[PDB]
Amino acid sequence: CPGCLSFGTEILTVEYGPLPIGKIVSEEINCSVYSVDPEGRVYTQAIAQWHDRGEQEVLEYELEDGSVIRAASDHRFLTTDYQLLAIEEIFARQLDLLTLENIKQTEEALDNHRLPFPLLDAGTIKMVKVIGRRSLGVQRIFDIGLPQDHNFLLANGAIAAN
Repeated sequence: CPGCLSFGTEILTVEYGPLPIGKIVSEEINCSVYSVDPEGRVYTQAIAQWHDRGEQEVLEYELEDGSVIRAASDHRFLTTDYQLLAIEEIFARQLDLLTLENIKQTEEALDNHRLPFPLLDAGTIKMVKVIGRRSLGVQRIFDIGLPQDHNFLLANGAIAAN
C-alpha cells in the first residue's frame, strides 16, 4: 500500500483533534478530517472507508521543523507548488513541504469562516524540507478513504495524500 501511513501518524480530526490513524481505523471512528481542494481551499469531510493494510516497509522521515512522518517512501505529500509527490522524492529533490505553522490558530480561524476557505488565509504557512530518513523495517500500515479530495491535514501541519 503506497498511500498508507504508520499507526502513530496523527491526523487532525474536526471533532476530536489529533488522533493516530491506527486508532481511527481500529475503532472505525466516524469523524471528519480537513482537506484541500484543487483551488487550494480547505474544507472538512467525513471518513468513508477505514483500511487496515497489514504491514510493509516504513521509513521515518525527519522534517526541518522537527516533526516526523513515518510512511512508505512513496507516500505523497503536498509541496509548496501544490504538487502531491512521494516524500522520498521530496527528500531527494529537497523540495519544500507546504505546511500550517499553527494548527490551533488555523482551526480557530476556520471555525469563523465559510468553507471552503483559502488555506493561506487560514493561517501562517511554513515551507519545511525533509532533511533525512532511516528504515524502520516492515510495520503496521493504515489508510482512510475519503469521499472527495484524497488528502488530509496531519497534526504537524503537513498535508498527506490518501
